[PDB]
Amino acid sequence: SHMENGHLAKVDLTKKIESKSKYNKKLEKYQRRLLALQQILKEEKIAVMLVMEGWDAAGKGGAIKRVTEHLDPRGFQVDPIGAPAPHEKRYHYLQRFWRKIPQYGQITIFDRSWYGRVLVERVEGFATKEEWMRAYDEINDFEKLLTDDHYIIGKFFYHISKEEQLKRFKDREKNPLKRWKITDEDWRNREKWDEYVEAMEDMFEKTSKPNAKWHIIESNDKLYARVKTLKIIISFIEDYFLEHGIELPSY
Amino acid sequence: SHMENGHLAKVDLTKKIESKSKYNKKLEKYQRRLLALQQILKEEKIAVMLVMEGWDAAGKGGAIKRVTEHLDPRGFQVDPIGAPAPHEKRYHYLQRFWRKIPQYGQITIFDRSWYGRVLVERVEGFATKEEWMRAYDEINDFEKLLTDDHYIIGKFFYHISKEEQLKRFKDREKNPLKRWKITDEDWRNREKWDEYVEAMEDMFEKTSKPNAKWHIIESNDKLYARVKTLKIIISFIEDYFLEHGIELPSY
Amino acid sequence: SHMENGHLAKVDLTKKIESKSKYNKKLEKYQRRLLALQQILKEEKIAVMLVMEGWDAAGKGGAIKRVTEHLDPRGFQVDPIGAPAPHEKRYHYLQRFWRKIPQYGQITIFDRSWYGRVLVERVEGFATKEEWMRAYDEINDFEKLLTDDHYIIGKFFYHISKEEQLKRFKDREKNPLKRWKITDEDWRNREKWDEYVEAMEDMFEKTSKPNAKWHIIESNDKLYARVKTLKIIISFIEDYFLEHGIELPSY
Amino acid sequence: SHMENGHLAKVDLTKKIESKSKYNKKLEKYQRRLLALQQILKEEKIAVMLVMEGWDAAGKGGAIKRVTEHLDPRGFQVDPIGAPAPHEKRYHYLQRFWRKIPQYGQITIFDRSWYGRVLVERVEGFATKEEWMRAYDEINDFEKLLTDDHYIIGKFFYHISKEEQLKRFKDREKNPLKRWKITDEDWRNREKWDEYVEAMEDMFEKTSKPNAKWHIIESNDKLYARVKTLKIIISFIEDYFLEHGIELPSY
Repeated sequence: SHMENGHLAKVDLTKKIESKSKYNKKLEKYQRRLLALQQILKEEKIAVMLVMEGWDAAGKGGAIKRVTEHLDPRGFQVDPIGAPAPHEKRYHYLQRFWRKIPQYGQITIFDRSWYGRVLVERVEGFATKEEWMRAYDEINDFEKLLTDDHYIIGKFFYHISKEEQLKRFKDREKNPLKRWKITDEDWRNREKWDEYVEAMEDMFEKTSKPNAKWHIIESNDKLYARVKTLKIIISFIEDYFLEHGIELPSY
Repeated sequence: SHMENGHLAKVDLTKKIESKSKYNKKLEKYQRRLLALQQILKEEKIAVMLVMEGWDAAGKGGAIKRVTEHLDPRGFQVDPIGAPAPHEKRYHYLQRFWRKIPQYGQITIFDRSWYGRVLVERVEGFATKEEWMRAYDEINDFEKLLTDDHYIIGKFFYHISKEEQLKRFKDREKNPLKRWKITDEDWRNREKWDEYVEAMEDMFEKTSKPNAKWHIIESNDKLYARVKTLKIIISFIEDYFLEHGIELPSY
Repeated sequence: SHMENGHLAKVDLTKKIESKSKYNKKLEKYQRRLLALQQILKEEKIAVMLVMEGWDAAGKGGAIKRVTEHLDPRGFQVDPIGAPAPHEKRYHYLQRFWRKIPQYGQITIFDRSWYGRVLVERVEGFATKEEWMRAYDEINDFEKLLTDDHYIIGKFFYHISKEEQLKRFKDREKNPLKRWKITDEDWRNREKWDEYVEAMEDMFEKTSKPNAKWHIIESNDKLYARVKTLKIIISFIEDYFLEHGIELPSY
Repeated sequence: SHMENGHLAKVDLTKKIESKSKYNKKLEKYQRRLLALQQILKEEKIAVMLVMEGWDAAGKGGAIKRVTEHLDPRGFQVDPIGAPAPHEKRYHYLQRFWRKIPQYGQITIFDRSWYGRVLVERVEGFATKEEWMRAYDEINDFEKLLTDDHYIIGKFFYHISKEEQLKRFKDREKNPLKRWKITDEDWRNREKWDEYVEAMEDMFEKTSKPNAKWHIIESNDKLYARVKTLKIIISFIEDYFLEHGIELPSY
């Protein structure tokens, strides 16, 4: 099929970090670096937008936590994106995202995003064929608007196996503290798994751009995922500084 | 030159309505019609955006007043657009407009607009060459986003002669009630008149689209201007209703 | 009764301005003065809040129009207050007013106000006995907060006879342009007229304060009403300037 | 002195939890309970406001983290309060807090608060004598407004010794990840320590009310502090449910 040579099928899900302590050392290393870059970001009038998509339970929440753990909370916002509330449905679909875009020197992090227009909204049919079919180009224009200006955009997709999802779904059910986090909605979405793959493959084809790359994170192991998120970010910020003459902190 | 066969040079500035009373009758006729359409707008989940550009003193303020005089104030907002305030300069240039776009069933009216990016911002150099050169396509995308959805957009440009501007500038100075309304800024802008023409011609070429037409209103006579504004609006709303199956009120 | 020696019963409804032209001269005189004070307001970090209450059709809308006709629209906002929308009902009742209070140097004008908590909300029972009974002191605290700071507050009540209301209700029905403006709600409220009087008398007793006076405007004649509104405003602004050392423009 | 029999001098700073594991068990116990109450909160149209004040480094940040760790992020906001930004200084001092108050069913958490008007603003003289002297009663009115409605308010003050502060200040300096978190401002404020005590004692006297109690948390040991925060919250929520007939989850 096309799903046999698709992006998600080609992903090596064996990736991992075996030692918990060598994880902690790498995290703290990358956390230090990211904080140093946050100071240069604040001064230099550059805004960062991070988009995080993926399967339910795939560890977007976990990754964001590690990205922001030791950042200054005054310099970042985390925006968790669900279904449009009734007040948002009265405006064009992008209006609610435009209100959340960071000011210069600031980071906004999207737990889900506008990409819902071509995922959940497509598969559940909340958006018509015409709406989701034109939306890829709308989303690209939106990204380019900001990147042609002084925004940096990074997009991450956390990929896990269907079997790993089930293991995590079961653990969220057994733990009382995590029992919110798993709902009938979560199970419904796993049932549509293969429709989602089709939709996610189209998204990687249509909306992976030089100014706004999709990064597919192998996420069966949370440790690898979290550390690779930090690594990719640090890298695309440094690349941006080097390109535009800004001076890096200890590189 | 190109300004000899430009849009603004071809405009017939002699247009007028001689009788004040035949003006009042036409206004009230079109005002009644527009109110009737406002009820259909509210119910039907359609949003209208009006953009008004033009020379200082050209009568945008006057036109808006006649458009909204007998409308329900709960169903429209008038947004007067000046230079970005310090808080707006911290975000991408379109963010402040996205916050002002109408909800469905509502009208927003822009006294100036995003088009400032390719007019004042160009001539005074607040926007670089790259910024204003790419902005025409950005503005077009923005308009099409909304028109591909459920927004109707109408753009009006109020054109007067340089001599008529001077007459109005002088009257605003003599009348104490109108003395705000004329500033050093106004005089500065008249000095750059021919740069503005060049910039306005480019705008009419680049951003006049089937879904979002520029309408050049002959405005040496305020009466004609005001009545032609109402006429054009009524028309493009009715056209939208006819196209999308909605039923008109007494047409 | 108490309504025989009430505030509204004592009001002389014969007040009028006989000559339309002597009205126009007085209006323009007071409009010039108010604009001059608006410049001193902007510079001096003082905010003005105007509250307008009254019967339906009593001319609040008309008065506001004359107050703002020749003011700079960048220095004032007019906020028309209806029943709380669903999104506002999720917060405490004053939260929606706190969002509308003017910044320093600016004027906000309330077409209705928080006073709805002790009028419509009382008579229609949208607010319990406890809620509206404690609300007078809450509203007083709110006013004093702002007046103890750098806000000036003026409150106006437009009083007309029951017979004058009916005449205006009939005219709004016959004129197509004014037919919005009269609804079943308007008729329902006239039926509760005497409950409203009781509620309005309590409000004048409980919430008329030195820092925030109620001004009962005789409004059977729109002309007198409009001109007396401007006169009272000009006066309480000038008084504020004199009290706090600010220098007036041509007094 | 008065500071010898003051609230903060009477506090027993020896309080602690010796075992890290018996801490983890208690935290998870109270975290489970709080989540269960969060579901009843959402359904029942009750809003919670938590205020957290205290010395720099006293563990407000730590406490909030434990309070919210296993809560649904869609049902709470954490608002970190610094000095007013230029845009906030254009409005009355409480306006920025009114924008942050939770909707019904939601929790807002203030890392600092309006109480800055009678602490930092007093000692550094950003607020005049008249301003901070009247502010205690203003703050009380504000709290009572919300408590007379359907808001629950809990206020926490995290108290540590001057010597413990120094130890933490030194640790924040040595750790690169925590080096933001300690600034010249932090050192300046420790120099004014005794002025702060005077100001905090006045605040506990003037603004500790039955509907809005101050809870002085012994915080030399972070573990005790965090667990006592959860305990107090769970308790004042349960008390509110019992008082108003709502049924508790497993009590």
